[PDB]
Amino acid sequence: RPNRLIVDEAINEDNSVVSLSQPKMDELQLFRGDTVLLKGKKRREAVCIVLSDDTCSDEKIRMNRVVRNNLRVRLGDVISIQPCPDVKYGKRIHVLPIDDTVEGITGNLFEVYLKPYFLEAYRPIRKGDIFLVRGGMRAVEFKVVETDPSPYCIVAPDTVIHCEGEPIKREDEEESLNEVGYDDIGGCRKQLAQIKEMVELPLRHPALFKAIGVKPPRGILLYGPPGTGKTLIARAVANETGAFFFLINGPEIMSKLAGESESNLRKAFEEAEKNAPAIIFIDELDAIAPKREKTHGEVERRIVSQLLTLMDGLKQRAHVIVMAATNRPNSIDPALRRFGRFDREVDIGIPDATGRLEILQIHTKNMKLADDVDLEQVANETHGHVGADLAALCSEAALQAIRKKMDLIDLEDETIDAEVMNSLAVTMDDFRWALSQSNPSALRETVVEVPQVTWEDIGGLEDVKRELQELVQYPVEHPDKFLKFGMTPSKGVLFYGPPGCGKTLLAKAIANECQANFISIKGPELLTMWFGESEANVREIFDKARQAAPCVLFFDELDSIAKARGGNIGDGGGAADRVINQILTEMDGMSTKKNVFIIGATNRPDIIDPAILRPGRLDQLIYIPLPDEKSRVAILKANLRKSPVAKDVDLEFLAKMTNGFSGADLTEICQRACKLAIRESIESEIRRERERQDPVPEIRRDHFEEAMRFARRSVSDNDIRKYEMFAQTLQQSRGFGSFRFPS
Amino acid sequence: NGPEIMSKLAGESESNLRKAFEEAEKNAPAIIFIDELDAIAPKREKTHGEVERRIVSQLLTLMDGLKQRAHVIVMAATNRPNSIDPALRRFGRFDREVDIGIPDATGRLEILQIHTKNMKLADDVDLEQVANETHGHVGADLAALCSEAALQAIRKKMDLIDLEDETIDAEVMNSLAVTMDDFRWALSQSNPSALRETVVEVPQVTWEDIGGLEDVKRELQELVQYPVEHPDKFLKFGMTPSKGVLFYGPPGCGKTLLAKAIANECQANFISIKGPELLTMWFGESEANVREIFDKARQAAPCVLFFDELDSIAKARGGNIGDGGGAADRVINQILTEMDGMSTKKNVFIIGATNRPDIIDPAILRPGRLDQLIYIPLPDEKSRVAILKANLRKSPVAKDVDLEFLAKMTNGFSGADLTEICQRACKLAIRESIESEIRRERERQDPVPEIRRDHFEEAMRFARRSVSDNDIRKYEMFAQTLQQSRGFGSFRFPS
Ligand SMILES: CN1CCC(NC(=O)OCC#Cc2c(F)cc(OCc3nnc(S[C@H]4C=CCCC4)n3-c3cccnc3)cc2F)CC1
Ligand SMILES: CN1CCC(NC(=O)OCC#Cc2c(F)cc(OCc3nnc(S[C@H]4C=CCCC4)n3-c3cccnc3)cc2F)CC1
Ligand SMILES: Nc1ncnc2c1ncn2[C@@H]1O[C@H](COP(=O)(O)OP(=O)(O)O)[C@@H](O)[C@H]1O
Ligand SMILES: Nc1ncnc2c1ncn2[C@@H]1O[C@H](COP(=O)(O)OP(=O)(O)O)[C@@H](O)[C@H]1O
Ligand SMILES: Nc1ncnc2c1ncn2[C@@H]1O[C@H](COP(=O)(O)OP(=O)(O)O)[C@@H](O)[C@H]1O
Repeated sequence: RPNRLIVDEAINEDNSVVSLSQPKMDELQLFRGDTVLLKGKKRREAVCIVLSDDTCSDEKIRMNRVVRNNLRVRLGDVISIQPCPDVKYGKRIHVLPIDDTVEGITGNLFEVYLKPYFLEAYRPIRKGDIFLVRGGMRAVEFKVVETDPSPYCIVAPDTVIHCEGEPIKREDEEESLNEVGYDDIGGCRKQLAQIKEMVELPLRHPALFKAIGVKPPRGILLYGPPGTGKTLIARAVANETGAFFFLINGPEIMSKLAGESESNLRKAFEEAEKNAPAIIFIDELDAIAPKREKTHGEVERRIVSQLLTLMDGLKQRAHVIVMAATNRPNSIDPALRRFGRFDREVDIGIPDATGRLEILQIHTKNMKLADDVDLEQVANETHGHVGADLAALCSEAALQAIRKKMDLIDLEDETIDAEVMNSLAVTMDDFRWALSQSNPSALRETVVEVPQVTWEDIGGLEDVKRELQELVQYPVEHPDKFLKFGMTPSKGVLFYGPPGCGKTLLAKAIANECQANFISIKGPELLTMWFGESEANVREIFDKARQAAPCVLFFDELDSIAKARGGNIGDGGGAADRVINQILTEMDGMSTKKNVFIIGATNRPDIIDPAILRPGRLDQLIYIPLPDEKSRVAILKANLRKSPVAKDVDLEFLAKMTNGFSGADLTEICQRACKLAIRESIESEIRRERERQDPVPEIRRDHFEEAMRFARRSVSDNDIRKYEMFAQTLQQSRGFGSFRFPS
Repeated sequence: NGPEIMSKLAGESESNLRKAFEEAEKNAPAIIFIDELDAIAPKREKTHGEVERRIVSQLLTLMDGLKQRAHVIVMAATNRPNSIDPALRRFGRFDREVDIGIPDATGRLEILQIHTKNMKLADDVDLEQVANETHGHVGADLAALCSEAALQAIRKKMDLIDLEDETIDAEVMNSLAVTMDDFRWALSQSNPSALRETVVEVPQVTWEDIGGLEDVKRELQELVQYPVEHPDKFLKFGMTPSKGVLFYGPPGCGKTLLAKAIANECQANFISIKGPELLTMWFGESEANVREIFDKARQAAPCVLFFDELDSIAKARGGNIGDGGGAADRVINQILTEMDGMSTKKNVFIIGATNRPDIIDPAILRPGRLDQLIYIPLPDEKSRVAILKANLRKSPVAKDVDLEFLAKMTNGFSGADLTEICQRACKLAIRESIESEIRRERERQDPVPEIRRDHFEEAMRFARRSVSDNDIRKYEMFAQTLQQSRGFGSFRFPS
């Protein structure tokens, strides 16, 4: 039937709202705000309000867990839409707390949860349907029980809502909504999409491999630092097939004396498959099956080497998936990751500045987060916090709001009523304290990110941005033309230009335009590998890129080692280096990998191994010049955009003065102006406090006059001419001007 | 198959292993595959338990018992040979090792063609393109890829047919045209985490891709191909032909291409050890890795080793001072030590390429080692025409490009520089073609199907001679140092 679509992940946390592709709406005979009735796979029906997001395809309709398992429809299945509303808003509608969600809760939970969720929204309700409302640090779901016999009803002023109490819990047909799903993972939407695409076919349709000859993914190996959310992701995926997955987590297996483990492990495989498709999560495979190279007892060696043989047995059929988990892949015995034994590794990795924001929003979603929580600010403030840490933080703050409210309410247990738990407005002061307490001791390792900088933050460089758009973006949006001519485009760039001029910013902005996984390897990170004589770590770095593709590597200060030598003498690399040589060795390898882009930035382009400028390696050198007057205007505007500035600052003059400022120097002028602005503003707020014992709400033209006096050109003209000299060495003309193939 | 044997508690394995030998021979000739012998019989040097030592050392005694008769074969398997206890590879105990090795650019194409053979591979699958695209994919990965593509064609068709199992009919499975877009996605997903190690290959380059060098190709045909197709004449005179060459010549002039083409003409297993690969061994103070490299050649024969930038270490020293090798080096010295050993191996040919022939251990030019120095000169005008034609052969070029003039300009371009001119012409061609396809898209909101004489006019303006005349004369000076004449001109044994 054409009145059907496929359910997909929600765009918003609110329930009762369903997104439809705007082109699909009219053909579906639905309009901008109509009531979208829904008929699920089972003999189960519900209703929602229409919405639209242009990212939705005509195939997809977005429904979150509150609506999906209300139709008993797993994610990715067919939902039928049957619009036919009545005009009779519900009368005497009713609901109960017949659920385990209200364990220990006291007070009039009806007043705090149900009444605002109903009257503030005036949303459509249908009897028999479970609905989740979050607040008071609890997610409480109730099963409607009366709506009048109408197929749908909308709560309104004449809807005299009702409530009653009973002890009966949810039915077997109802999903345990207190446990995770797809919407409970925020930091790794890319890897989550990879995993769900990778295992939607075996698990949703295990027969769909049973019959055809393709061999399904028999083993997935999630990995990433502990607390990254690996077990969360596996549990979220398995909550579509949670018949027997849960009992089969295997971190305890390795620790039962001798064969008691080997027996247990067997049973773990034996019982997981016994009913429905099932996921067998080998939690902390790093411990059960470590590299045999570093074992000192045959009993543990036999444990690991009969993990493999129980793995191989599952190659016969598709309904079972062995989703392992580990801190890093090279800590496990390579006897795994064979064809059929954990064939597909997946790096969950630490969340980025926007992944942590999504994690914080996911965890806070049941807390009354107040009206001053700058989530975006803490998300950048909490760099390095791996996954579960943002979960601890979101509790450390919440508790900081309880322990500072539990003095007012002197109760000895939370038989304190839910209404005052709803009053726990967890202000940003509490989160400020919690961050000060929180420690990112899970890990802080080379971080792969989708940087949030964009062209509007790269003032000037009008030519270079075009020259990089036609270099990173043309070969990935018209590869037909690159095959038609056999070009083999350049998988490399070297930004040579004065330091502090916008090379790293350009690389981040490029990675952002393509929405690619930027991986910055700063100067100290390379120089440390050279110092420790541990150039082998480079093999790890590039490997991360090989896993993070589509990536944009970036070796900031790629000439760091050559500068830290002088480039003239040394037993070692002469002109070359340990780590630069390893970088060449790995660039040659990754020249195959079409997805990853490699960028380097050299503020000393003459002093650097010329072997890196060879074709295939960072071949396309791009000059990043000192900004000219107009580009200096652009840079000043870019840096002042994020700060309040009086409406009479003459920036076109502030650019004229800066005869040759690098971009960093103009940023430093902006920062000196800000510092002098807080000086002049603090020294008038404290003056006001003394008076009582917004002076200036913005920086002004006055403050720049003392901000500029601390200014430089961070590159002498003897360096500007050094880069011009390197350009003319690498501009490569030799009097072919006016050359023409004669007619 | 015996991968499970090592993991059954104590004697339960030792009994099982015996039964494995006992029952394999019971009917007809039978192969006994000791899967992952790396694990069952590791080097006893790195064991910490007597029971595992006894497992490995009663693998040997069950091996020996099979020397009595021929019908049973014990085909072991291992990641690498030196990880197994040398108690194996004795006479009669795994006497014959065989390196399957990673597939080459045409091996991977054959693997892909084998695995795709049941998939409706559509009409736009550039198998040859993915075969080069998928470098480093070891065997079964191309099998996973060939599934990742196929599934990418199912999961994008299973929306149309909303069935819950493949009781979907075979007819619409035949309609799963796995387009090259699906394989493009699958390659982006696929990871060659099996291994990426020094790759032995039969290169697909040939003479037609080596523009010019008409003299050098003959001089190498009579040097690598005469001693292997007329060895009667080399024994008849007792010549002991040269198992070595050093290509000294300006960098980026066609030395590695010549070596690959030579290996291809003989259909030999080329093994390139690039400059960074030697320089890495010298940095890590792990010259012992060279013993591995040459060993690969000893297993991959008929081979053509190739030490690109054989003077890499000397350049990375300056060749004047150092505690270390003075004029010599760690890794160059190890290379000499192994060249002396491999001078026995008749099948393998050893080639080196030096763009800095003066700064390199002269001990490597000794007879038996890379003795026959061959000069790889900068292309002359006709050879530049040849190089330009060779590089533009694979790309569409308008039928009015005046290549015999584009050669005249490039008074001293190396081969790499002319290839860079070709690549700049291509880059400006996509620029001018993309900027008219997007223009067409804006119009509706094949401009030029080929590069043209127009684009080379902006492609050439970014050109070099990558060697100054002070380097051309440096190589001429090294040649006259190694041309070795001293006025025996007109010398004649008088009648
Ligand atoms: C003249 N002689 C003739 C014969 C022979 N020539 C031939 O016949 O070969 C044909 C080809 C090709 C081709 C390509 F080489 C790259 C492509 O695009 C992939 C891509 N995907 N993402 C990226 S980067 C991007 C990913 C997003 C996040 C950041 C980075 N790239 C990409 C981009 C830039 C450079 N490299 C790869 C497509 C092709 F079709 C040799 C020369
Ligand atoms: C003047 N005093 C008199 C007495 C004494 N002299 C004497 O009596 O010795 C006689 C001899 C010989 C001989 C030989 F020395 C090499 C041969 O061919 C093997 C071969 N097979 N493949 C190759 S390379 C090719 C394999 C294909 C893939 C790539 C590489 N080669 C080969 C080719 C070039 C150089 N070396 C070996 C045959 C012979 F008969 C000492 C001097
Ligand atoms: N990417 C993420 N998105 C949402 N929650 C996360 C994420 N990563 C970690 N968490 C939080 O961490 C906890 C899961 O930790 P767990 O998976 O048990 O440890 P590990 O990740 O090491 O297996 C959950 O409470 C979850 O809310
Ligand atoms: N072109 C530019 N436009 C705007 N800001 C710039 C520009 N170039 C540099 N900056 C400023 O300099 C800093 C980044 O310097 P960076 O580009 O990393 O220098 P380098 O790459 O030479 O180390 C940022 O704070 C940014 O505000
Ligand atoms: N004689 C030649 N004929 C055709 N192409 C050549 C020639 N010499 C070099 N090239 C080009 O140069 C590249 C190979 O350079 P290479 O021979 O490896 O230089 P080097 O051996 O000095 O490193 C190829 O892209 C090839 O197109």
